[PDB]
Amino acid sequence: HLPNITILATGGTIAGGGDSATKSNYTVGKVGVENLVNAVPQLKDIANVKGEQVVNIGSQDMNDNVWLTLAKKINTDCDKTDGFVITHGTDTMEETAYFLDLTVKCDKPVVMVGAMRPSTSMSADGPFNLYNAVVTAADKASANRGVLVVMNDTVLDGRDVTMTNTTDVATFKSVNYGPLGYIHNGKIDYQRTPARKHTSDTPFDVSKLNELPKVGIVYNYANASDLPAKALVDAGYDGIVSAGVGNGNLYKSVFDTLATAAKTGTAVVRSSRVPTGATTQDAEVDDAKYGFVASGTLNPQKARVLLQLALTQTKDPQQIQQIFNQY
Amino acid sequence: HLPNITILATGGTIAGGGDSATKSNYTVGKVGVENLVNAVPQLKDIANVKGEQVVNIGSQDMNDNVWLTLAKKINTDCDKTDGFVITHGTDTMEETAYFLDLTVKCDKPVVMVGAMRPSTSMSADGPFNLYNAVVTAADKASANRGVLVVMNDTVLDGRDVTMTNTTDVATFKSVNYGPLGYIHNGKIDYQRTPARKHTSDTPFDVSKLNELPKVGIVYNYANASDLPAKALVDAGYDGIVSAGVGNGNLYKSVFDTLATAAKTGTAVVRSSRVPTGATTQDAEVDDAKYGFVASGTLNPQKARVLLQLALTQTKDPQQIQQIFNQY
Amino acid sequence: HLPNITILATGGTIAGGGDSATKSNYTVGKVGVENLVNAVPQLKDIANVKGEQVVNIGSQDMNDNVWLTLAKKINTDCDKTDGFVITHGTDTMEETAYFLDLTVKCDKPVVMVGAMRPSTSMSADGPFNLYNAVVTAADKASANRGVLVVMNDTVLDGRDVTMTNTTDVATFKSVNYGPLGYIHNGKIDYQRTPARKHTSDTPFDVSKLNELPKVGIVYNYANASDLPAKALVDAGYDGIVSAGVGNGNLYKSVFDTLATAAKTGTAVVRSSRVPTGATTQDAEVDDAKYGFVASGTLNPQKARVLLQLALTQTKDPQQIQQIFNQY
Amino acid sequence: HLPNITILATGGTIAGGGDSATKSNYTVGKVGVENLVNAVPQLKDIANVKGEQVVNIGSQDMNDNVWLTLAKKINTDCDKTDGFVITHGTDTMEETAYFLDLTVKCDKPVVMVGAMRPSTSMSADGPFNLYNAVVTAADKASANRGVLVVMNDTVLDGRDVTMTNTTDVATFKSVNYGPLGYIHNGKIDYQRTPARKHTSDTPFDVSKLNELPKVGIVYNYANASDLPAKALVDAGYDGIVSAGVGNGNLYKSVFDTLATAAKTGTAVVRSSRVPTGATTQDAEVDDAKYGFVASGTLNPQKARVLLQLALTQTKDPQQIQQIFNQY
Ligand SMILES: N[C@@H](CC(=O)O)C(=O)O
Ligand SMILES: N[C@@H](CC(=O)O)C(=O)O
Repeated sequence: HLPNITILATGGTIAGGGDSATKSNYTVGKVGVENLVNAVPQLKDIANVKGEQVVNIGSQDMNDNVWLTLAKKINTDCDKTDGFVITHGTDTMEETAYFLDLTVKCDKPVVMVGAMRPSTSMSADGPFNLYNAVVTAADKASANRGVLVVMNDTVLDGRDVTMTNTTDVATFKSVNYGPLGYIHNGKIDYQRTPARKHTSDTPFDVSKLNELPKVGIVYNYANASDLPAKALVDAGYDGIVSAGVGNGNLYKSVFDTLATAAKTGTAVVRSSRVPTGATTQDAEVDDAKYGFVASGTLNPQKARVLLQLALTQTKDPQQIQQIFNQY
Repeated sequence: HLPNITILATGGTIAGGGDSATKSNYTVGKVGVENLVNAVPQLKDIANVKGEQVVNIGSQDMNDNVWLTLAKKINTDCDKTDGFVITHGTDTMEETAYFLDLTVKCDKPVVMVGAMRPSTSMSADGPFNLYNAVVTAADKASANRGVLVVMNDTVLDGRDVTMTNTTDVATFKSVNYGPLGYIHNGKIDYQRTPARKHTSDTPFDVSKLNELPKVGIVYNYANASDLPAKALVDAGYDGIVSAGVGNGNLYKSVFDTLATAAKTGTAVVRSSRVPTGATTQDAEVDDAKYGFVASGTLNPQKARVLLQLALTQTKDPQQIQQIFNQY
Repeated sequence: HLPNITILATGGTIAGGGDSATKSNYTVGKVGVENLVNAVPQLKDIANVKGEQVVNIGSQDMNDNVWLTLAKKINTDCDKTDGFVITHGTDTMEETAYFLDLTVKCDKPVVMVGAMRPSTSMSADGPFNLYNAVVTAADKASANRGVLVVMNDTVLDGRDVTMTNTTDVATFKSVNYGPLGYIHNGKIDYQRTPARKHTSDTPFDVSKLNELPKVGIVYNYANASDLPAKALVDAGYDGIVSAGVGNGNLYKSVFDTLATAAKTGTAVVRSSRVPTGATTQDAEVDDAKYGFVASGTLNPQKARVLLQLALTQTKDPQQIQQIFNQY
Repeated sequence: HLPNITILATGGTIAGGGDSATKSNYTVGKVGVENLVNAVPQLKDIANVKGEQVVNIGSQDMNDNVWLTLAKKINTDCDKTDGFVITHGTDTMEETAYFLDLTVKCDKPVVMVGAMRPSTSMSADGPFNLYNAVVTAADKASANRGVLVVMNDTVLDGRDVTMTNTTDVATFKSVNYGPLGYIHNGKIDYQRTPARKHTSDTPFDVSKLNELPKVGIVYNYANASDLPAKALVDAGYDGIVSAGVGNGNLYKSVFDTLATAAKTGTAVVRSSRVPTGATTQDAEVDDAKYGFVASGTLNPQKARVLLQLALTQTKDPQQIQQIFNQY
């Protein structure tokens, strides 16, 4: 009758609690996986669920080590289950989802979910999000779509999905290309699938890696200090992502530091602090002249994911641009 | 019998050009204020326009010296004109508009305007933008609303307005509280005004300042380096704004560096990389314990503006939090 | 000492139920106001609540009689309570809210609330919505803002608020002018108030009315039948609202019928089926010539509310247009 | 070595003019196809353009006869050109686009385009809109995606695309599933394609039809008259689409009239006035019990298109539901 679904838990508000149902204060990742699952008894109606705790952190402390652990656990356990759900904080779910989207080689459903309200709160969103994530992970139509995020009755691809609001339960949106499908009464009408290459159609293989190249992010604004970019350069960072103003534009002092870094081997990706649309070529910056790479619709944090992985294969800026055009 | 409107030009793509109407490439600041005005002769039908070129730069290079020049100029010439229009780049127009919103003591109309397509482009947006900006600055109903941005037939308050898309003509949106008015056929239906204190209702007086407090911005993401934050501390920054994940949260190592900076005198404001919603008190971070200030709906670059101005009066976190609750 | 808040219950999904927490099927009309109050014991911490069941219906069956009951009851009982919450279906909440916004003379807080998920749903939104609505009604800052809708942690004015999505908990938005305030941890930051005249600043007085003028709505689209329009004219309707295409345009057949209906004393308002933006004058329809009124930002169902009240005082198109310009 | 592109002109503002650059008044369908092409000399860099005038109307007067003309012309001429662009009014572009999406059996690019500003107006959108539409028609990657709409640098599928704002140049959005691609510097990065069946994958064949089944639309609101519904049933309409309240709900007297109509043969689809989201099954309305069909994400004007074409083939409500599940 029912699919075997593995829940890999990482913490987040979905496993987090406070002293009151009406007070906003909470602490993240106190609740273990077994307690989350038992708190939604209806999951037994749609899946045989096995829970495993990988870590128990707030996703604001998410890191490369947890990413390597998840990618390897999924790639190892692919043939032992029918699909995966990862419980995770909201704050960096959009980064973990895109990392997994590029490094998981299982094309069974892999679904991430979180909660914007603590499990102890009035009208807690976590129970029904988990229910719907398992509905998604259990649906054979979810296979081959890449890694997914299921939040607020919506299935979102891992590349485009991002947090649009600090607090709203409806915060996760695919702000450039839209969602893949909507969940109603336990059924999904998929109308889209991401054309960017994911999972088994990428060359990225972290099976034998215990660390990732070092990539930092710098912000642009009026009168922006070069000290952030200089500090990453002085530490020998492999790459730097610019959170540019407008269409990936650089403050004078930041342009100058990043131009000199790119000349000496630092991979430099222009992204934007602006929440939708592409950082394009052919605007005000001659990328080929400086050795810069344009991020396209990848926001800074998503550009960092792809750049880190691109640096596992190449330091050539032409080849990194080709990777930013395909993944 | 028409109003006297002064145009203060600072450059931007509105004044910019490329070598083809169809290709996207361009350079800012190729067109001076007199050519810009003369190219829109319909302005003569609604105002008597005088143009002064204040600077000629891309707004990616906007800085404190241009802010101080603009505030002092508008404050000095308030009694000589009926209204102001400031032509500016799009990329940091939301920063400049908020600075002027807090330091301009002239409650006559002050309206900022730019363009997403260069002046040479097919279907250039600059002309009708500039026209709508003068309509707005000529409308007696625009006075006392604080500094405004006029873009795509819409009147936006300087505090909430932000660039939502890298390339779209419709990019400027007041994403939290909505616009003030819509322009149709040179008439505005104003249904809103900003409740936060602006212009003559703020204590910020830059009339005798030649420099502003040093405030930098650090980005949060998975595995974030503390190095950028350490570099700003080590340089003696007066303040640091954090572009937090989710509801203004910080990666572990950034948290530890900013907690220590706040303890030892650095002003620290938690904002969010998330494009809409407040960074709130009473969530995961005990602000009162660390001496941190929560930015509310101010995005990192806007939080920087207010923190620079707060630091001209106080270094006390309870008093900076009061400022972030009123302006 | 906690404020006295009266809940006037009308039914809705918030008082709706189905057979299962996970199945989407539900019914309304079954569940009493004391059950909603019991789902939210935390109410006792913020107010002295008294519940009255006025009717128990799905708001898809909302009607003139319920509106008149509600306005008269709020106006009679104003000096007996400190604020009102109205529990109501989602589907026509934007119509009731605007009727009450025009007809209520009580300037104490009047807050409507519903739920997008039935009370029986996993992660039901009704409990926290109702809590936040009582917060809003208890907030002295909520007085003098007109009639409010509180949904998904957001305070929305009764004029601009509309249901944007069929199923999403985040459906309610003030799509043209934006919300008034956001609610976090039981506190509101109000940054806006509606400039259009409401409540005690309107001349609409239904205290002695037992019915309202008959006003119907016709839809425009390719090849539209004039029959719906001709049926309302033939039944001697007092007014017709057109849900126009684009900027309130009319299919040729519908134009002809409405042009005739206006000449024989039917009031005709052009609104739009487009969900945001004004139906303007000075576009493709000469309203003055035909005796039509342009709805501005009022959508068809909101235009019907103001037209019905306009017709309690005048049948003159110029006077109705002025009313559509002020309320 | 350029593609041959045929422009089929139907009228619209994009061919429309007013008495000034600066007043909003205009009349639609003045200029001819040859004047439109000559305004955009740049088209010669990207295509060999041939224009034909099919009609010269405001799209507010679009009708079944124009739709049958357009479908047959495209189907006959498919082998004579590399791609089609259709110039059209904005108001009903979303209807013609979906009709052609179901009935066109040419899988070469078919692209619709319009303009929200008059050709004579300052910063007219029409010229760069046509340029971009010809870019899209000439892109071999546009084939096999169904009939497209190109507006504001965006490629939108003919099923989801809708006019979201009355006046904004950015009005056209695919509000449920998002755009297919974005156009920058005359290039398109496609990242999506519609999964719903279109063009050569639909059984709809209009090649021999001179008429379409009669399908009318009724609007729901508080106190809705049943008289529009009764007028269509008395005229012996083949189908009726309900613009329902919320999730496709009906006012009681409309429900009763349409339940009776459905039992006696009339095909009834529940759609929604709400601008986004699906009208679902398994909510408050037992569709199978009344013989009703749920429209899904199809809005009322889009639901009419598909119900007209379904009625060319079947009047069985079960089979019509299957059609609403597949196209
Ligand atoms: N800070 C928490 C927030 C939550 O999950 O809503 C996290 O990302 O783990
Ligand atoms: N009424 C015009 C509107 C426009 O095209 O902007 C039309 O659809 O023909």
